[PDB]
Amino acid sequence: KVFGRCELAAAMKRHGLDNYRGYSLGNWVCAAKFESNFNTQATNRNTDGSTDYGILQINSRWWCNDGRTPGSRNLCNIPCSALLSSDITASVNCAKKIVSDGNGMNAWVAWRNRCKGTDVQAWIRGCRL
Repeated sequence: KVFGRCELAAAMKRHGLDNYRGYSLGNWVCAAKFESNFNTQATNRNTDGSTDYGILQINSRWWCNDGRTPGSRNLCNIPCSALLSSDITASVNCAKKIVSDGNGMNAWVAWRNRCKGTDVQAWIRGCRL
């Protein structure tokens, strides 16, 4: 599924992401835009044998089990495939653990490269939240 910008913002606010750990909704919508372009099916294979899954591109090496990642840990206790659902619940709950893992949103390289320090409020423009 491909979320519209405001449709995703609403869904994220609904799952408690706005201001979570001090990160405004704009930050999350922006991270999702550059990590997967709002595509819940997005997957990126890495050269280290791991794969990033879903709307927030969660990595299989530590957060989910895809059964094909060497020395992988399943800290979110879920199959990576559940992160490819049209329902973002799984991704959000897992993301909530990642953002609290000692690096803030720096855990998402796309957020760091394209959202950090910018006027992230713009990503919520036109949204009736």
